[PDB]
Amino acid sequence: PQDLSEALKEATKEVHTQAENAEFMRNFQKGQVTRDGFKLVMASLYHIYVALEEEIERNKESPVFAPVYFPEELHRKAALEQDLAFWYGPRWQEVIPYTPAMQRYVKRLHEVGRTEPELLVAHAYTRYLGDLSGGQVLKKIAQKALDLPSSGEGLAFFTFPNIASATKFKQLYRSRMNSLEMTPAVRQRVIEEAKTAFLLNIQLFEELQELLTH
Ligand code: HEM
Ligand SMILES: O=C(Cn1ccnc1)[C@]12C[C@H]3C[C@H](C[C@H](C3)C1)C2
Repeated sequence: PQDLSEALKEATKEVHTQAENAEFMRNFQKGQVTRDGFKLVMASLYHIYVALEEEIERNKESPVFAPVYFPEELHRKAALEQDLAFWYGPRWQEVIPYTPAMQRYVKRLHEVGRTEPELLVAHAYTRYLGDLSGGQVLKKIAQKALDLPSSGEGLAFFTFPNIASATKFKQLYRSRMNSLEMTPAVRQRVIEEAKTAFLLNIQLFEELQELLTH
């Protein structure tokens, strides 16, 4: 529809369905993730969020992004650093995997942030609004699958401490997406970039599934 938030949701419905059908996601939802698989996911998220959040910081003052700049509410890099120190130990930064599908996603994030920051909102939407949607249900499926020690670390990623109500925040973020001023041409490019963002996630999950069969 007219609102960017509605147009994004409509335009990405098909690719979101593709994501729901992905082998890795079917497995994840059914509690079939192993510690190895979960670690790969966390490492992937770290690389992705490092790049996204670097680009957000670069562009935070620009009219094409400032309205959707919510650093305290949304930032995930620090939580992922905490979790990776648990999952991979003190040398995590040296030992975490960085695979081609992770690299392709990072590469696109930097291209967008450096050369077409007007499309960064498509990437922030796809990452943050999705990741905020797996409330306690996704954390618990993982928690049951992983059988973690009682050491109070490893799942920080699944809690956004600065957002009390996901619905409340999501409605605000949608409004801010809708506040963005763009030409019809740019709006179309933003929609296409959200599809690209979903496709980069789908390709990532396909690669991770392939790595886990070896
Ligand atoms: C396990 C597979 C998945 C399931 C079962 C699932 C399910 C859902 C559900 C039920 C919502 C609620 C929509 C809302 O009210 O906001 C949602 C939102 C969302 N999902 Fe997923 N999802 C999956 C994978 C993905 C993936 C891989 C992405 C890519 C980043 C993604 C991106 C999003 C986004 C951006 C939203 C917010 C939509 C909006 O409100 O505009 N999802 N998802
Ligand atoms: O499905 C999600 C987030 N999510 C929830 C609803 N739509 C997207 C992920 C986010 C993040 C942690 C786990 C595995 C993978 C990467 C996908 C659940």
